[PDB]
Amino acid sequence: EVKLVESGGGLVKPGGSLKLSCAASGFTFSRFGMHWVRQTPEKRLEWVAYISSGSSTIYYADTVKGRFTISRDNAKNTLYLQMSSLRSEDTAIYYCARSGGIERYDGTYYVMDYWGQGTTLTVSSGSDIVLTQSPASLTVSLGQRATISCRASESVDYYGKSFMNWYQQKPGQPPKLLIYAASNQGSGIPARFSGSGSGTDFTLNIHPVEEEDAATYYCQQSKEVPWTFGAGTKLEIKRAAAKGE
Repeated sequence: EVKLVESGGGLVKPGGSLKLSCAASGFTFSRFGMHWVRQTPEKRLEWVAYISSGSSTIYYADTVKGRFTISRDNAKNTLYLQMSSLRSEDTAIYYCARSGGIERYDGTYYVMDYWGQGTTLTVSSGSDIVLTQSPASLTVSLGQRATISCRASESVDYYGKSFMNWYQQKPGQPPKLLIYAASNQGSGIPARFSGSGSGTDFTLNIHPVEEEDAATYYCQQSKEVPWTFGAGTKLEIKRAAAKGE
């Protein structure tokens, strides 16, 4: 089984610098591209940086360009993120995620599949594709239907395939992939989760809901750099009245 362990976070002063590390195990690290993604105290997910297996292709988010540097050491199975000129907007939990390919009859589809537990950073005193997700929260009775919607600012279709993915996150855990390519079931993901849509409009349906489905749900597009996420929907489960004879 694949495992990623991040380290190096802490509380730091504005203007300073820091280096984060991630130790990988359970897979051949040198064959895979890798990402860093952060999550703010308000629970917004923001992609930060990507590095290819041979350190030859590298991408950064606009808000971190010039201040952050991603690197890797394939012999020691470790990924790094160095940060300088730190400011308030950088306070977040930082996660490392693997870029894993799902082989299919029409191509290999790359998605953020396994994520680590994260490491926390706190800074002390002193034409992207936008995804519009709704509702902000909802409460559903056991066995009934949850429905969540996404509108993208431009099409996420690329010759008949839609690059829309859905994630589930429970408190204390990283996000988990549920649905890829708009409507394809992840491995081992139960049939009660289903996704649909195309072009700019997408939906996630959960039915019949179960007690363990209380969580926050996020859409994400992987058609163009930067990878972007919707704002998140918090689902709660309502107790139903007991039935008599």
